[PDB]
Amino acid sequence: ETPAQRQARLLRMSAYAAKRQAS
Repeated sequence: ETPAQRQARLLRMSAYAAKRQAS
């Protein structure tokens, strides 16, 4: 866990339009 990564998700993580990541 690190801000460099946390800020990435939060960049558009507001219950609006999910993310398309490999899973």
